[PDB]
Parts: sequence; C-alpha cells; structure tokens
Amino acid sequence: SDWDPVVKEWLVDTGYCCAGGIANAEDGVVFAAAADDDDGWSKLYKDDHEEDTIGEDGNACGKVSINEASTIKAAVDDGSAPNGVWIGGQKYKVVRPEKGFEYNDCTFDITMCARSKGGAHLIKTPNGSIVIALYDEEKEQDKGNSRTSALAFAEYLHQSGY
Repeated sequence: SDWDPVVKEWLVDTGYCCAGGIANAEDGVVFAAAADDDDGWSKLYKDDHEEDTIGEDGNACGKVSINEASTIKAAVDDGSAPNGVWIGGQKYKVVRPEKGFEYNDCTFDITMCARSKGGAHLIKTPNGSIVIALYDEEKEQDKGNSRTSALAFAEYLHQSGY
C-alpha cells in the first residue's frame, strides 16, 4: 500500500494539480499525499492548529482549534464546514457541493472549495475514499482541468475497489 506515488502520477505528473491526496471518508484523515515539489504531506496535512473564528462581517471574533480531517469530512458529508475547510494549514471555503454527480457510469459526491487564486476538489468514491486535488492559479492551473483530473483519479480508485 504505497499510495503516494500513485497520487503523484495521477494528479501531479499530469500537471493539472499542484498537489493531491486521498482521505478516508469515515473520518476525513488523509492517508496519501503528493506534490509538485515532492513534499505533498506538508500541502495535504497539518496537525490540529488554532485559527480565527469569523463573524458574519468577516472580522475575527475568537479562535478555534481546527482538526483538518473533521473539516474535510464535514465538507464532504454535509456540504458545510463551520469554520472553513483546512488542508495543509490553508483555509478554503466550500463553494459548490454536488451530490451524486455522474461521471463514467458511476456517481460521486463532489465538493469544490476555493481560496484566493486556487482551490481544491474533494471527490468521494462509492467505497469511501475522498480524492483531494489542489490547484494553484498562479501555476497556470484552473478549476476545470483540475476537476477533470480529480474525477479521472476518483474513477480509477472506484474501478480499483476503493
């Protein structure tokens, strides 16, 4: 089960994502990671970290301990994260969930998350893997090509029984 090279060849080598990974849908915990600089784990995971909570006016109104896996599972399961989706220490917003999206004869729950000048696709397979695919608009990447890349990989995971 040496997953990191598989993530790399599917999501990073193809050039549409700057980093990627897979998490267990049961708990949101990333178990595989890869990146364009071979430090995928730093891009996909950070141990629980304190962050600002934000009021409706966008201002900081307190603090909260973030467990990244919890935020990933929330985004996927609920289409909602109370304090943002945090991946590798970076905050994203849930911008567009789609349940049961049809791709290549299979359905996937997808959640698009955005940050400034980049984003992340979270794609759940029938067997409870979550593909995580990150793109960086500063690296000439875009949400469309990265989504297709993420779907192709999710479907490979599906066809492989994950």
